Amino acid sequence: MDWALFLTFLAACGAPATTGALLKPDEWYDNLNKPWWNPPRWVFPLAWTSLYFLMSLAAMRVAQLEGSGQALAFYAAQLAFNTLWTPVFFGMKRMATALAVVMVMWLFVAATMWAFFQLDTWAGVLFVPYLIWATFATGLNFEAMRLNWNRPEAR
Amino acid sequence: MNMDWALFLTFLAACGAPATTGALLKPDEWYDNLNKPWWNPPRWVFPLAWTSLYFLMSLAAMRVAQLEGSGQALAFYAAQLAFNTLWTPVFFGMKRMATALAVVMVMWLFVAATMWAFFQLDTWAGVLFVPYLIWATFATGLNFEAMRLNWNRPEA
Amino acid sequence: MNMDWALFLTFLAACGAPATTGALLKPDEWYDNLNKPWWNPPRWVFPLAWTSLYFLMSLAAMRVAQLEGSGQALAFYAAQLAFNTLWTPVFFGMKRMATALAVVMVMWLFVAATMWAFFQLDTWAGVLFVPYLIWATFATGLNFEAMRLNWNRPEA
Amino acid sequence: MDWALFLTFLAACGAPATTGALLKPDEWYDNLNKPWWNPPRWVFPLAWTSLYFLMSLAAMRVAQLEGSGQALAFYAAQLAFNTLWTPVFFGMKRMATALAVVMVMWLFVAATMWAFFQLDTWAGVLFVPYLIWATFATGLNFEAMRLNWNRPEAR
Ligand SMILES: CCCCCCCC/C=C/CCCCCCCC(=O)OC[C@H](O)CO
Ligand SMILES: CCCCCCCC/C=C/CCCCCCCC(=O)OC[C@H](O)CO
Ligand SMILES: CCCCCCCC/C=C/CCCCCCCC(=O)OC[C@H](O)CO
Ligand SMILES: CCCCCCCC/C=C/CCCCCCCC(=O)OC[C@H](O)CO
Ligand SMILES: CCCCCCCC/C=C/CCCCCCCC(=O)OC[C@H](O)CO
Ligand SMILES: CCCCCCCC/C=C/CCCCCCCC(=O)OC[C@H](O)CO
Ligand SMILES: CCCCCCCC/C=C\CCCCCCCC(=O)OC[C@H](O)CO
Ligand SMILES: CCCCCCCC/C=C\CCCCCCCC(=O)OC[C@H](O)CO
Ligand SMILES: CCCCCCCC/C=C\CCCCCCCC(=O)OC[C@H](O)CO
Ligand SMILES: CCCCCCCC/C=C\CCCCCCCC(=O)OC[C@H](O)CO
Repeated sequence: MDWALFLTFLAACGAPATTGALLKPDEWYDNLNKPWWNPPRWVFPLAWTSLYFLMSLAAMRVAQLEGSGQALAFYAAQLAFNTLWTPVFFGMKRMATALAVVMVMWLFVAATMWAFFQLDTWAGVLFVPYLIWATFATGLNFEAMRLNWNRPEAR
Repeated sequence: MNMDWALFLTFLAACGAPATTGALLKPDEWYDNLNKPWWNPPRWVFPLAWTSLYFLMSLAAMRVAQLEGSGQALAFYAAQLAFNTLWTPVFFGMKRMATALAVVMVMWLFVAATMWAFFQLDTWAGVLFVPYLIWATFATGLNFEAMRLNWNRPEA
Repeated sequence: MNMDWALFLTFLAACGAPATTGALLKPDEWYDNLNKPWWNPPRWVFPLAWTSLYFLMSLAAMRVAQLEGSGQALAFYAAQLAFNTLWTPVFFGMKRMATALAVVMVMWLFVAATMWAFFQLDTWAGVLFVPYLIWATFATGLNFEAMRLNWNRPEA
Repeated sequence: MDWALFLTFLAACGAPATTGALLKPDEWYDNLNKPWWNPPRWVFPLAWTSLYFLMSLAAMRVAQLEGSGQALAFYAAQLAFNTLWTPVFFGMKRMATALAVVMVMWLFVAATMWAFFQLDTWAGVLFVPYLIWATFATGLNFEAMRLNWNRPEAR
């Protein structure tokens, strides 16, 4: 357990965490037609805070191993597109563009998890709930568009 | 040390996230009414600079990712790119100039940290980041001047 | 290592310059209309904190000034005290919040530099500066919140 | 010549240099009754910039010698009161208070110069024009008060 590595990766998640703190959910979001499986509002901040620590802990393990350059490249890509999604969806209200963002993020989270598994099982296991949540996030962006197609922001 | 296209294209794909933040910007009536300093470049200069910096920053990361002990450097690199993606929505989207100044300063320190850690592992990877740190210092100054030369309403 | 009163009284006399900046302040209608954060202390707390910090900072400098190789540390110390004297006229006098934030950040880095250089020469001199760095971090945050929670007119 | 030392001391003079840049001379200042020996406006920014480099160069020499703690203490005191004067005189228009500030500064500049002479002649020589300028500055504050006593700001 490298504390210098871990605190850097967790500080890196201060950028996506900042997007949530400055763009909390708004009536626009609560006026949208949600699917039947939409969870209560408290689920989302708890999930992201859990993932920030898990992904940071996983990256710290990988960053100590030889040949981890590709994995950390995948890790930098997923986190960037992670930071990108919330301002595109909540801030700009561009749902169709946000769907492309979250889908690219999903591919990079899946890539990071696979690359983590090739070097360390536990780092891969820690990313498994991240890929599950990303599938959830992709589904919500798709449903937000498909059940609200009558708005210009959805297309 | 090879030109690694799998590494290079991943870091370059990573720079698609901040590039989209710029691409989704409309010519703003609020931005062009702001009192800018005399050394503020025209708006078209910024996308040209960022595309060059994306490649320099991508090539530098590609070199470092092939060397042993690069974990800390790439950690600084992931943080630098994350806060880079954060600035443009905070400044242009939310119009929070004071918050955007704090973001760009966090970005600057992580750019400086990445460059220092890169120099410890590879001189050329460090050299490639020098124009990134120069532009980041320049970018911080513009956020500072934009705030003090204009009216600022209380942030949300 | 002695209690050196010639050294101690000089550093304490030096802290008379920032202390006068506080002493020459009138209860301001502009300052008390500003939207402050919930953790902003009442106005009377600040002169009490500064007087304690002046003595801690003076005693720490007095210890360092007796040791060999302290030139760099005392250089950081002179810079820290100079920018400390600068902040209060920039914030309260000129009402330049954005400029005052840059000043207090320069002060913070020189406080952090002095504490690091003090630790390299004397542990207790470094320990005495820890509450100074904590207060400086706190002071930076208030300047940041004062700016983003209020209206800011363009600076002169 | 220690470049790390010299650049720190010169950066320290960025605080008093900032007071001048943010509080340039104003019509209030040009309406005051000045003595006959008042120099043109260009003399003052040139003098202070010259003194900033000279005092920084002098302090760097002293900071390399053993037993310089007292001198650098005097140096920190003069620079603090140097930073204090311009906001009290120009900013607050408190001429009487500013006279006490500049007089305390004068005593600390004289003390720094004497302490510099005890350790290194050249550091003392570099401070000699600083003490001359401080005497000039004290005289201007006194004359500003004595030839403008009919204003509340002068008393
Ligand atoms: C929104 C779209 C939804 C699409 C539907 C979901 C698709 C899930 C596929 C995941 C890729 C699985 C990759 C994980 C394979 C890595 C395992 C591996 O080969 O590594 C060796 C072993 O782990 C050494 O420990
Ligand atoms: C290599 C990159 C891989 C990732 C790139 C992925 C790009 C996907 C873009 C989708 C834009 C929106 C198109 C899909 C819109 C479906 C929602 C919808 O239109 O709702 C259906 C209907 O309108 C309601 O009845
Ligand atoms: C409007 C302002 C526009 C201009 C903005 C001002 C630019 C200031 C930034 C300079 C960064 C240069 C950093 C150079 C330091 C790196 C050198 C180095 O440390 O090399 C290490 C060595 O090679 C192996 O350890
Ligand atoms: C509203 C906010 C109020 C609170 C503000 C947040 C406080 C953060 C500052 C911490 C400074 C502590 C610095 C401690 C580091 C010094 C320890 C050290 O380096 O010791 C060296 C060693 O003893 C010999 O080399
Ligand atoms: C506004 C008030 C105006 C008042 C009128 C002006 C008074 C000038 C007195 C200066 C003190 C002189 C102190 C300098 C003496 C230091 C010399 C010394 O003893 O050091 C030994 C020698 O220099 C080893 O090199
Ligand atoms: C240890 C500390 C040593 C330094 C402490 C020094 C304190 C000096 C204070 C002076 C305040 C003003 C008093 C002098 C005012 C003279 C100007 C004046 O009054 O003008 C004369 C007359 O009014 C016009 O005709
Ligand atoms: C603000 C904008 C300022 C920046 C504008 C820059 C424009 C591009 C200029 C020169 C290209 C230099 C590219 C350098 C390529 C280095 C990559 C490389 O050489 O790859 C190493 C590989 O291992 C082989 O051995
Ligand atoms: C915004 C538009 C740009 C973003 C759109 C998404 C772009 C992502 C596509 C490709 C990334 C690079 C893919 C190359 C990774 C393959 C490497 C790999 O999987 O194996 C590693 C090993 O080192 C091999 O030799
Ligand atoms: C924000 C406010 C927080 C700070 C509030 C502090 C209040 C004072 C508390 C304790 C006094 C500690 C004084 C420590 C004295 C150390 C000086 C000393 O011991 O001198 C060394 C000499 O060499 C002998 O050997
Ligand atoms: C704002 C109110 C406060 C400011 C008002 C001005 C205060 C300056 C007075 C005394 C400083 C300390 C004087 C003690 C210096 C004597 C030491 C000395 O000259 O000799 C050095 C040697 O180390 C000895 O043993």
